[PDB]
Amino acid sequence: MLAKRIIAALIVKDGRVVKGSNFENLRDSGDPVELGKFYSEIGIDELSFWDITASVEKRKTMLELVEKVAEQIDIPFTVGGGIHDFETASELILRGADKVEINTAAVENPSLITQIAQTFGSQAVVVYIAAKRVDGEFMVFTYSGKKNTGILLRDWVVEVEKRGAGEIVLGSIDRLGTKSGYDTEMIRFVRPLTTLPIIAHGGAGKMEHFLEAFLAGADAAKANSVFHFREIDVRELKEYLKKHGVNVRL
Repeated sequence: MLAKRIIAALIVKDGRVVKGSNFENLRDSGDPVELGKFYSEIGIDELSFWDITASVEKRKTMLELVEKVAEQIDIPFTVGGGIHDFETASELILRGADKVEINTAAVENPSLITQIAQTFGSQAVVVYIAAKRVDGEFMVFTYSGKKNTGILLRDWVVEVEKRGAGEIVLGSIDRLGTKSGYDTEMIRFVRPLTTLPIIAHGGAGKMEHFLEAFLAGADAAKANSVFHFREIDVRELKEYLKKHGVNVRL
């Protein structure tokens, strides 16, 4: 096992952190660049930016975001979504992003994974897999949970690795937003199907959820509002995890 990673996820729109931040020490607590800079200073391992701008502004806003973030931070960052083709992924990586996160366009064109990997390496290619239980099967969902693709999680995972992806963000639509814990059953289901790093996403509410997700086989854990609304202190979380046997970077 490589050291576990703790990832702060920021939802951004029109250059702003959606829903903001409770950090009163910051000049603009809704500024994604200063928010991410703060995170890198207090021990977050990577950032993840997820843009929900509506084009015509999207493309320019996302490039501008990555340009500004890369000015200010030293730690790895990922950008997504609405990433639909190689040209879009490529400009974002070139402008400063370490990795891109793709979901819907990867499901609809799995060779998109391979096109990007062929130029930027597998490590630059994160596949976000959103899944949910449907009649007792884990099914893959696209379009921000709007579409049941009818594809089994089991099959998609294996395919994603085969096409050349470097990491899988495993999102549980069953736990997303709930603060009730990571979907450790989903993680344990995926763990033996792939040699790729698995990032848990969806469900974080307290520090113990992270320990549970790492026991399940996650390589990393991503969270949003528990960090921004300061329900979990990043330093406390890492101390907590190290205390209980987790190999985290301190």
